[PDB]
Amino acid sequence: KETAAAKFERQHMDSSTSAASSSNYCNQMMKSRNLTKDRCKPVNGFVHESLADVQAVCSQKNVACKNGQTNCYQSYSTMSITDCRETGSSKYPNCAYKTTQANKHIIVACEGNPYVPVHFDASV
Ligand SMILES: [Cl-]
Ligand SMILES: [Cl-]
Ligand SMILES: [Cl-]
Repeated sequence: KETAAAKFERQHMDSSTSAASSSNYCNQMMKSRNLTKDRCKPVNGFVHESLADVQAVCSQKNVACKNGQTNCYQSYSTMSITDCRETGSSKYPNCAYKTTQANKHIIVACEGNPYVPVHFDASV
């Protein structure tokens, strides 16, 4: 099985680009990361920062998670992100996504040792 940390990296990290340049970014990335394999994952965001910067959020502002747990952290600064969301049209296996690029703070749940991001909570 994939570890939680590895899964977070595969689904959410894209340090290779500074921002999504095309409206087709999500369609390509969702496919490349194998997120459209058995179904179309409906929502998924990509962070365009280095892995080290994202991991460093686990030592930033501690906040409650939407679930009430307290292992969530919000980034002190805004980061480049791309939100991918399935369009009302979209039908597996013809996955189609809307790409929305933005700069905002991210909120992640961290766990383990080393203590790293394992889940996204939100972005703001
Ligand atoms: Cl790992
Ligand atoms: Cl994979
Ligand atoms: Cl997400």
